[PDB]
Amino acid sequence: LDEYAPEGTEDWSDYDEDFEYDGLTTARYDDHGFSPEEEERQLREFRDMEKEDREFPDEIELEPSESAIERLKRYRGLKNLYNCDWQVDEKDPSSPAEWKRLLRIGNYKNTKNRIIKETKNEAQAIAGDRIRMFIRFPKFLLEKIQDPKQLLFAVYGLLLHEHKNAVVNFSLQRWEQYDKPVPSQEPIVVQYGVRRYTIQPLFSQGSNSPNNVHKYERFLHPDTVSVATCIAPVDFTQSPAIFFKPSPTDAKNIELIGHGTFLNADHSRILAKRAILTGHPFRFHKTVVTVRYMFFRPEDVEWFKSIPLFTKSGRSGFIKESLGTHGYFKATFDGKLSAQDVVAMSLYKRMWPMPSLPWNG
Repeated sequence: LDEYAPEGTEDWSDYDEDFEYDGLTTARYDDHGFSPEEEERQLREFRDMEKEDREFPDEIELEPSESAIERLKRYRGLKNLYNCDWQVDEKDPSSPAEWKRLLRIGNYKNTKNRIIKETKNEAQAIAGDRIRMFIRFPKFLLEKIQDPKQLLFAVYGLLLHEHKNAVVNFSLQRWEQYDKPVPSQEPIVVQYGVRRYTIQPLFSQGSNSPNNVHKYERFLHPDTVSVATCIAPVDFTQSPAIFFKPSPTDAKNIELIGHGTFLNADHSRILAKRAILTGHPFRFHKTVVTVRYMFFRPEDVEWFKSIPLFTKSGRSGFIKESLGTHGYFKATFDGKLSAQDVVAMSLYKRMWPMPSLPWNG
């Protein structure tokens, strides 16, 4: 009866990447480079920020007093999200310690099927039987037990290793006739199988990746089915999963945000915190474009030399040198860009799931 098995400590013993970002002169691109009022205000702010995210995906506004290097130091500068060699077993202070303490199952489907036929073979009692169970049980949970003839008391069995936390991925479909937003960091009560757990799930798109790297969605996509990544006890039956929030304001104490099914119990799924820097190209020549309002120090431009530029018209490019001392810099682009286009910079960060707790009442 432990969520974190002692065997999880001896499984993930080989620390591969222990990279220190403090001893870096350039960005990490060495692979390819050189009470009701508070709730109302919070709901309004979340809706406005979701609308801003829909209009502008991941843009960050930089300040003249803001230093880009110190606040953007841990980010990376990879050119392609689905081709780069991301690693899952990196050591990071932002990672939870219980990432060390997880059960790492290799293949979900084969292990799940093996456990299902094991439960076929090792069933001591056959279905449909009048059976007496003596169960170990604490004293305090006795004093909220009611009589079974007035309220249903059902007993549900658990498979092998279902009590143990692991990184799990859920299907997430937006339930109809709620236009209300939901971020990827708020707690949400999730009922799967029979068990209810409070889960703060990371939202991602279910597009397949060769390196199993997926974009972290800040909010739920209102149109397409997303994938919710979290740390939770596993289910080996692929049970449908339901998602809600308890608020006693309604007659029902349920606001039902979504529905779905248990997709996978896989630890290889990481998420990418993407940070975008957007701005207007100042001046245009035949080959060299002088770009304005990226940074405010030329040494920031030097630190951002290797990471490529991209333009929302669909055109890649690179930097050449810092023109002025206010962030003006020369750059080379694939095509000819006007003043109505937006030049932008992409930075990427590792994102880890968070642990979950059971829900009662």
